[PDB]
Amino acid sequence: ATTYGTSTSVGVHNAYEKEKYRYFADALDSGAALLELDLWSNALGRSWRVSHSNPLGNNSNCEGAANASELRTKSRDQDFAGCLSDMRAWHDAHPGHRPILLKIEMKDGFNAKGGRGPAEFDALIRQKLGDAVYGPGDLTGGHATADEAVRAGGWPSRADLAGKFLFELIPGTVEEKNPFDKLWTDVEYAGHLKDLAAQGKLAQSTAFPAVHGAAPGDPRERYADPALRPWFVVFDGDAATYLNGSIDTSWYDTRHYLLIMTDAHNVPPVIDGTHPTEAEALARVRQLAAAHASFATADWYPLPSVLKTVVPRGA
Ligand SMILES: [Cl-]
Repeated sequence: ATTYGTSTSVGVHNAYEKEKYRYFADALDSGAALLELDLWSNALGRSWRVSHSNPLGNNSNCEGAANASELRTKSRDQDFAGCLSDMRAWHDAHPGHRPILLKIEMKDGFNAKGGRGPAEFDALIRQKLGDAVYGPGDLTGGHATADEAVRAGGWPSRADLAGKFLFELIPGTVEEKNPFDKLWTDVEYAGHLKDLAAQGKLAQSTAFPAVHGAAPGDPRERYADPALRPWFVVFDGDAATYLNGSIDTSWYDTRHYLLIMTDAHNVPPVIDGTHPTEAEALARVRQLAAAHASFATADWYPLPSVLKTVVPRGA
């Protein structure tokens, strides 16, 4: 049987977009293993916005359903709390559902000073999803760090993660463009986990920060503070880059780290990001699995059968 660390599965980028999925419920029902959401924390006023582009209100397929009977009924363009409500409603209506990873790009990083930092992020997810989350506290157990835990014992079996949501955080594109040196999402959230762990409060955490940007060796060497490094057990980078010869991807599989490969369609020879043939997409997923991906992501909403695919990771 596979574990969350020994399988390869498929994700949909920007799954909150109405053009892909009329309602977020449709994204949840797609069978995809990974659904990506773009969040903004530094817009004015309350709420985490959900939007591809600079937000004006929100632009999303989330409806803030109160229960499953309300799915596919309400006005959309709801915020992050709205998406989380859809998830809870859908969750309750699908006992034992496949585990789903919500990949969160914090477009503009966190906004601690405005009440939208790591702690508030966790608190909101706890409020909306409660026991349905498998977070760093769950993986880490009695171990000193997430890294120690995952290397020694790996992830639970996929069967055991039935009915669970997981969260991945990456830094955002706007964040990468800041002329100043405000801490990025990755270091900020990893530091939050480190501080929680030191305080004996890792249980209240809700998300795994990822190292974003494919790189050779141990990508966590990019962080000057070695104390932050063992809180990163997820890595997220360009598929073609991972396959270009410069990176030993077996390293991730050996250590049971999750490896998300983005723009899976751009691996040569390129295939369509949205409407490839089923055969093309499946071959691509198998290729990336052999290359030790945990997830292959693209825009393949027209191919739910492919989105549902789960195969052995590596060999
Ligand atoms: Cl594992």
